[PDB]
Amino acid sequence: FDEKDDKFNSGSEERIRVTFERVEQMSIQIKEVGDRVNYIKRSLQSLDS
Amino acid sequence: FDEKDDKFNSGSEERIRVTFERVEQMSIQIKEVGDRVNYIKRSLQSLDS
Repeated sequence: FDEKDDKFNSGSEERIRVTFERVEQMSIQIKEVGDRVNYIKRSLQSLDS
Repeated sequence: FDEKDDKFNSGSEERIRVTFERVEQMSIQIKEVGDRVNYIKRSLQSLDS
């Protein structure tokens, strides 16, 4: 059962699948941070005086 | 027609394709945020006094 994860993990089709699920969630997080960077640049950096 | 998206989605060639389109627009967003982080570090953090 340990060696059974030579196929189900560490295959081409699973590593493509997990990065597809990692990048999909990841792009959402950058879009949130990229809107949060634009929020900090708008609110805080204009109000530095 | 639901099971028809076992092939067109969830194939190796489509999951590679979408991450290719996700990472391409993703790197643009990091380049924008990475220039926006350098902009906040330049303008705001030097003007903290």
